[PDB]
Amino acid sequence: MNIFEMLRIDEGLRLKIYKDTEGYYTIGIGHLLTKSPSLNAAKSELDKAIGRNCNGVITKDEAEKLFNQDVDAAVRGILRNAKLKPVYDSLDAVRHCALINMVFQMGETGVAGFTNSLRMLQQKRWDEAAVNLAKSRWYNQTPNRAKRVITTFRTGTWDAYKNL
Ligand SMILES: [Cl-]
Ligand SMILES: [Cl-]
Ligand SMILES: [K+]
Ligand code: NA
Repeated sequence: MNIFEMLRIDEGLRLKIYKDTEGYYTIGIGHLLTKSPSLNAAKSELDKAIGRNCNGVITKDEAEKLFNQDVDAAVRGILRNAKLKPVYDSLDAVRHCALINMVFQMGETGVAGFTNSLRMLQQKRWDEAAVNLAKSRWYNQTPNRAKRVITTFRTGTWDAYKNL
């Protein structure tokens, strides 16, 4: 397991524009295109991202290219965020992946709003952090995925993903 395998499980792979769990146009391996309700706006974003006129459809290689960009950018962003970098630096490489997963799903601002959970993680109060992470819109709206991420933070193992 690694971050790519983890997020591939959590996000799936679809080569045609689809709506994510929030109803937003997405493609590939959880590549959010736009929050606009306009399919045409989403198609435009897609073409801009790929560099060709895609008409809503991409190849696996193109999906993987966007996915690597999105992970790379998630990590670079964590490291530039004063609210996230200290907790990230305090963690082991498996728990890094849990934090990158959250940022991938909800964006930096959203994760930086988990102030109390992040403190408990920094403190290595793992069971307490796990309880606190679950007190969230995130856990209510995507409980199975949140449980996997939270187990990863709680245990520092891949137990929630090894078997999928
Ligand atoms: Cl709640
Ligand atoms: Cl879920
Ligand atoms: K295709
Ligand atoms: Na998805």
